[PDB]
Amino acid sequence: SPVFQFFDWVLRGTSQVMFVNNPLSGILIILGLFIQNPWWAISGCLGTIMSTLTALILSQDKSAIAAGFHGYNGVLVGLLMAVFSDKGDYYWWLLLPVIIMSMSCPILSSALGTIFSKWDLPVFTLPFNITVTLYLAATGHYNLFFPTTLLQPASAMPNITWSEVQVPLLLRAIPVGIGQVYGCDNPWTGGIFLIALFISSPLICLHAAIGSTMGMLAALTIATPFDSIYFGLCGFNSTLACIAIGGMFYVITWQTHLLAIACALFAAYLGAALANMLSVFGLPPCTWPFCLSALTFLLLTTNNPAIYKLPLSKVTYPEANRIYYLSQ
Amino acid sequence: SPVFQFFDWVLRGTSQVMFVNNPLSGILIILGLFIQNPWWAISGCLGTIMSTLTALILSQDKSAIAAGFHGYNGVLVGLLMAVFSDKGDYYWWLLLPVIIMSMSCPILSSALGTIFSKWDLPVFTLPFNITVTLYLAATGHYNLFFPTTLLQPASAMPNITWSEVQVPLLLRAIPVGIGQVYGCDNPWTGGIFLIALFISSPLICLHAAIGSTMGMLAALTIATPFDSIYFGLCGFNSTLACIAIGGMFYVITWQTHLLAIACALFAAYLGAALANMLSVFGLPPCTWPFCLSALTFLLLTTNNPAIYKLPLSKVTYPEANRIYYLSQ
Amino acid sequence: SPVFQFFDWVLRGTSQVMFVNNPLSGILIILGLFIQNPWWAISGCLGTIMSTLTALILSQDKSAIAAGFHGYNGVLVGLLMAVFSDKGDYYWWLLLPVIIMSMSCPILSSALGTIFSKWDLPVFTLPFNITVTLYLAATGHYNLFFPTTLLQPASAMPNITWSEVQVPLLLRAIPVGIGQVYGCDNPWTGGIFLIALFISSPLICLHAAIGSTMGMLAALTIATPFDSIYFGLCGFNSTLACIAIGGMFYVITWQTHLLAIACALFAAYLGAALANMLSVFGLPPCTWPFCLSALTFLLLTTNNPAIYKLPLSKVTYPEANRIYYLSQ
Ligand SMILES: CC(=O)c1ccc(C(=O)Nc2cccc(NS(=O)(=O)c3ccccc3)c2)o1
Ligand SMILES: CC(=O)c1ccc(C(=O)Nc2cccc(NS(=O)(=O)c3ccccc3)c2)o1
Ligand SMILES: CC(=O)c1ccc(C(=O)Nc2cccc(NS(=O)(=O)c3ccccc3)c2)o1
Ligand SMILES: CC(=O)c1ccc(C(=O)Nc2cccc(NS(=O)(=O)c3ccccc3)c2)o1
Ligand SMILES: CC(=O)c1ccc(C(=O)Nc2cccc(NS(=O)(=O)c3ccccc3)c2)o1
Ligand SMILES: CC(=O)c1ccc(C(=O)Nc2cccc(NS(=O)(=O)c3ccccc3)c2)o1
Repeated sequence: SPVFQFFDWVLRGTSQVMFVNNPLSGILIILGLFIQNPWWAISGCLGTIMSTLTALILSQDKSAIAAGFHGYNGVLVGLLMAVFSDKGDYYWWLLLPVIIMSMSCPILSSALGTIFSKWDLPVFTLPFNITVTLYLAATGHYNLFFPTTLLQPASAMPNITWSEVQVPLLLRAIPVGIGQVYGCDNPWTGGIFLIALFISSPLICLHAAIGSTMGMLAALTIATPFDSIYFGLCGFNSTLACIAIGGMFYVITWQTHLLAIACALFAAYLGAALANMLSVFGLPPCTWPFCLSALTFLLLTTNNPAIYKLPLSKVTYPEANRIYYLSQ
Repeated sequence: SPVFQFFDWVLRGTSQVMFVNNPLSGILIILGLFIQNPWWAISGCLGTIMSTLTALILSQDKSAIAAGFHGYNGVLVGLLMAVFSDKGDYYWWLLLPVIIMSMSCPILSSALGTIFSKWDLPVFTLPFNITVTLYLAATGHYNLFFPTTLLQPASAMPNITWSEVQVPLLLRAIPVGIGQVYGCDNPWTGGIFLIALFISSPLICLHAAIGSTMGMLAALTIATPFDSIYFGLCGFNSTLACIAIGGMFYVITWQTHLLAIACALFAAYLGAALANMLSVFGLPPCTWPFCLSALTFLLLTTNNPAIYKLPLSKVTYPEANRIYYLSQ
Repeated sequence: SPVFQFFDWVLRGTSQVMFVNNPLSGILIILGLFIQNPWWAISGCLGTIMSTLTALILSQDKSAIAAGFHGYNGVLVGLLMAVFSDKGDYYWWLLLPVIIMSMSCPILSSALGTIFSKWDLPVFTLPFNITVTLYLAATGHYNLFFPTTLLQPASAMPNITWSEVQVPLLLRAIPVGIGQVYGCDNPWTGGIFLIALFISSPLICLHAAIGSTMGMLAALTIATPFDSIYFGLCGFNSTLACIAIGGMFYVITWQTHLLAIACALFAAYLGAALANMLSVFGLPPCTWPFCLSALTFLLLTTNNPAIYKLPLSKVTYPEANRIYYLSQ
């Protein structure tokens, strides 16, 4: 029956946000989202369903849809449209734009696909960034139908007293950091996401934890206010970069491990920079630093024989990549 | 005599703004411009003449100049320099910068030509955008020689009463929308431009009207203030995108018709977004959304056999493209 | 002994800022920097040393390192980090970020190298611009550890009285203009830099002087305040563009001479534009106009046989390029 295949496709698309291709992980992710806020989960599921349907209508490649590559952008756009909303919970009209902008994810992810194929690179999360920035800038806070929350550039020297830092929450910032990938801020959903990652491949989970820790440490060297670190907004760009560079697109080796740690640090600093720059327009920084940093560390060329870049036709998950590299 | 050939070249360059290659259409366009404001027409004609002469001096391709591809950027830069001016009518010194910046149109349109040729794409209007943004940002409002008018970001929630909407002007917004391509705002010049388009090819005229209507409708779903819609600033980016995607660069078919309508809607929303974003610097959004949207819908690849993309060496006008596709 | 070779490498890297490859020129540059401000020289030397060491560790091409192509970005990032600092002279903690960001110069200059090689173009100064913009935006003025100085957009109509212009300083603006390439503002260091350039190749020195004069003249046509022209900030982007286009990457001929002068003028106007635009974020414009203008005048294609573009594998310095072109 086609319907079961379709729902398998949407589950895989939901799972594919953190480079994991497994329906059980998708079920766990949906359970975590419903633990967080039901309205956000509804918006995300609607977004991914509509994105997959539009991709099917435009008749792109069959294997790509069957693997879920076309569904991991709808869930993010739905969740981030439901988060930055001033109307509150259960504002049904918000479901109208979610249908429209989701349709723009299959198109853009195809267009960039023609440009990046020359250098054999992936289209990481650029369509989601473009669509969400477009919508948030088009609506604005002073809108009569879909108002947005306020972001404003800093105006005075922050007040920090180092005698009040609390180690408990500083350590706690890791699960919240890994949970903030989907926009959630509860420790429980962070733990559930960690379990869902670990079910499929341990290496991804370990690298996500290391990246979150790197992001949290990197923000204490420029005197970031403690509230941002506690909330976890300073460590959700590092995890994705660390996962992408560490084991997936490079064959795993200790040199690539160090390179991934460097990627996490660079992503964190670029994230701070873009967060301060984009605050003038009133827009938030969302997965721009990860895209730029991951793209700039996959174009580097070295003569060291241990840093091997896999072709895009074979990347499945780190252990399989290792065995494939060793076999031939 | 060379002089007659030269004036034929400038007339074709003037006509080429709306993808039409015919001297009679150019005469009609000039008549409309002189109906609007004589000073603006003088500036535009000077710009196109200087741009064509510079292109001839740099010795680019002969056929391109003879077809007018090098003259459709000077007229726009001249008109938009004459529009955003605070000194008033008949400020002769303004003719000095117009000579200089026009010379920068043949250069840029060549440079981008080397980059885009890899993927076989056109350089739609990027040189005009780059030059005008450069000039407007360099001068600024607080200038002692060439001051500019004021644009400022919104600061308070707009006041809209839906009981005062007037259907007459809302319907009227279509001819003004098609006339705003050259910067004019009079219904009479809009009608004249429509006639000039219809003389050469009916399909272009029909698609321009449909695109203008789409742009006008798309702005009522985000509560745009009525003055902008009445003035026609919300429907001059959609017409160009609809014309470009509908019949010119794709073989005409109902699938491409729907794709062109989608292009118009996407261009309108991106136009709103860029208009709100660029207001911080004090610059207006001018033909950026059309360029980006048209470029992002010519790189899409599909397996449907009815969406055929013509090579750039054969695009003449939609009926000829249809007959050429059917013949072989 | 390897150590002597290493110090030769860092000297060549220091010299390679103005397209000159000679240790004696490097010694002269260091002498000028130490004449200006010892702290700035310390920061620059540390930056170039760390950049060269990182490039060696990443194991890039051997000839490129031996020629100094990897050391001309560290000195600039060190100098510009030492200039825009509010803490004052001898703030030792500033040496910590200088070590980190310098390590990001070998990486980026490699990544862009894979993209630009398709069209056979160089990576002029983009890594330095990216790194410095990232750091300055990330820290900001309202920072608790590394505060920056303040740049603010203009708010009122400037006051200029043409009866007070002083020809002495207007003529003086040329050596200061050529000296502001490294961030110094003293006439003596400008003269020393001019001598250092002249020792290796007269053509580079002459073109630098012509470019500085062009930049100084171009700023009096838009009523720039006199303080900026006196300080020399209006003529350090033109010199680099004139040197790059005039003799290095094109075979020297009078047509290319005129083209280089045009490049200087275009770079100056784009510099004014970017300076006014980037002031909203609080960042300064640093070698962006030179990069963009030089890149856009190396992609132009003409049928004139006298405008010949050399391959990147043979560019050494203008006289050698001339003799090589004539020989075959
Ligand atoms: C969230 C995130 O960062 C992420 C998850 C998966 C990916 C990804 O990029 N996978 C992938 C794997 C192999 C090949 C390609 N090729 S592609 O050009 O990007 C392409 C995109 C669309 C449809 C067809 C192909 C993509 O990014
Ligand atoms: C993966 C992705 O794209 C994503 C999901 C969620 C986010 C995100 O949350 N971005 C962000 C970054 C900075 C500030 C804000 N919001 S804030 O009002 O300024 C604020 C700052 C401090 C503490 C409370 C709230 C949001 O990004
Ligand atoms: C206003 C507008 O959007 C418009 C009108 C005409 C065009 C256009 O793009 N025509 C065209 C038709 C076929 C081939 C190319 N090739 S090109 O690279 O763009 C190129 C530009 C310069 C001189 C030589 C060639 C261009 O855009
Ligand atoms: C084809 C092209 O490039 C072009 C020609 C003319 C325009 C144009 O008009 N852009 C634009 C867009 C938004 C606002 C303004 N001007 S305004 O002062 O803010 C204002 C807004 C509302 C009603 C009155 C005036 C101008 O673009
Ligand atoms: C000071 C300044 O503006 C400047 C910029 C570039 C040069 C220069 O001399 N570039 C050059 C000369 C020959 C070959 C290449 N090739 S490259 O791909 O860009 C490449 C960059 C990195 C390391 C290896 C090679 C670059 O001077
Ligand atoms: C090669 C390079 O990267 C470089 C070296 C030096 C600079 C540079 O100096 N840029 C710059 C440009 C504009 C303004 C400012 N600073 S300012 O505070 O606004 C100011 C304005 C008026 C008089 C004094 C100082 C700095 O760039």
